[PDB]
Amino acid sequence: LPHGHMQTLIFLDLEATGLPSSRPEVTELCLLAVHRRALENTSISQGHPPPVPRPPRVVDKLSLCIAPGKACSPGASEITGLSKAELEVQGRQRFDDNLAILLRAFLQRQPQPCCLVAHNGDRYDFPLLQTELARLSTPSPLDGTFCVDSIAALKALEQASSPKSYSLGSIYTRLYWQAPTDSHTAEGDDLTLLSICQWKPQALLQWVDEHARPFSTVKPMYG
Amino acid sequence: LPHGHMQTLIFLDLEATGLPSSRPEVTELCLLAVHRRALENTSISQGHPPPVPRPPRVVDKLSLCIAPGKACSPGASEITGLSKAELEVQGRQRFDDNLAILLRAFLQRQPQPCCLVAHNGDRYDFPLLQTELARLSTPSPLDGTFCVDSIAALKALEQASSPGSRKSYSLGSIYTRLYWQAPTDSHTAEGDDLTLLSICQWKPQALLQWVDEHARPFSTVKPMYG
DNA sequence: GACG
DNA sequence: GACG
Ligand SMILES: [Ca+2]
Ligand SMILES: [Ca+2]
Ligand SMILES: [Ca+2]
Ligand SMILES: [Ca+2]
Repeated sequence: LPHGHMQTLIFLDLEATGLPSSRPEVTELCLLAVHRRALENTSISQGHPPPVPRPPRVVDKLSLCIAPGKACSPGASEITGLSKAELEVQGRQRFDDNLAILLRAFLQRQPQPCCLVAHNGDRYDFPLLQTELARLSTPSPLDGTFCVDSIAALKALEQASSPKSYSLGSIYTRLYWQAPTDSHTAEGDDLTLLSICQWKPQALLQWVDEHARPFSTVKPMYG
Repeated sequence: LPHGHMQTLIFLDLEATGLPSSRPEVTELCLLAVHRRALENTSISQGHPPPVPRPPRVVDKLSLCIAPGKACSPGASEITGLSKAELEVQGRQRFDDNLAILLRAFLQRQPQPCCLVAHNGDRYDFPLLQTELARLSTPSPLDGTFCVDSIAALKALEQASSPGSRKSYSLGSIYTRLYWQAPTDSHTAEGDDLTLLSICQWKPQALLQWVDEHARPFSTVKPMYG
């Protein structure tokens, strides 16, 4: 274990103005902080297919809408139900120093070490979040936090279970034979991610501990 | 209007170790911050009964579990699904200065003025939160914030809708009267905060009007205990 | 009452 | 791939 046992997993999901090729900006951020004990206490899914796991009783949640500096791409606005104009009309603030202070205080309430988990996080959420934080004078709140990509995790878990798309929805439906709800809301998709990570909680925690890496090593999506 | 038009309503719900006579401590806190426009964006249904309204798309959320400094009362533990032992196994921190810093930073993201809305808040959540903040070595982040009790609000809205002494204004009683459905996730902070949001979305314009007329400073809320 |  |  490169960094010991992770005591908190923080499921991260972002909405944004678009895809990496577009130099996107964040428009919504959700964190679900779950203690490793809560994950390892998830009851063993029985049946075929198993029911969607119940979220743990104890889950710290932070869900925020964020005004971007540029317009949302048409597809992004359609699927997320957000737009720059409506966010501004409702007085949503930019990704700013106060937000970094907020994140710091929320992270500080979680037992360490702590590991972010995001779906395709290594190619999307982590680099994007690194870019957003790099714009601020405030030192990054994530410099002591770890991260892993849940696509890699589920590939490993599924591989061990049965020696295929790994999109969030494809996995959820494969595991549970249900359709994800509130797709492309940061909280809806974060909850779906939590559910897939609860499919085999012990195995997931084991993989996370083995593959956690410092968020400080994530390269910004763009400069 | 005593304090202008409220730009954000923050629906507040707490779970705690017990009821007032027990000098309770907070074990869970949820804030749902909704811009006044967002409440107004609620689609108007003309069904009878109307369907439970969708929450607005834009709603900032903060939901936190908090370890108390004494055991939960057995009744509170059963009702809430929380216990000091389980909060502690899961590494929850106390209601401390960092929590106030977190609350302060969250409140700053909301367009001002903000008005807290809690069900029986005048007799429970507001005095309890005032008590918890008063223990800290950091300034309360609520001295520039306003508050109202949704029991008074719904009594007023229901009376105006059908010109009340013979009914309950408990959270679930109102919800069922308006929507003919049972509330879900009762006695979780977020679950009941969402139920409260739904009852406040029943008649959004009338609710906002009443809130503007009755908002009072949180700084004037007397602590539950000292 | 109504809040846990 | 898969992320909005
Ligand atoms: Ca995502
Ligand atoms: Ca998403
Ligand atoms: Ca309550
Ligand atoms: Ca409650």
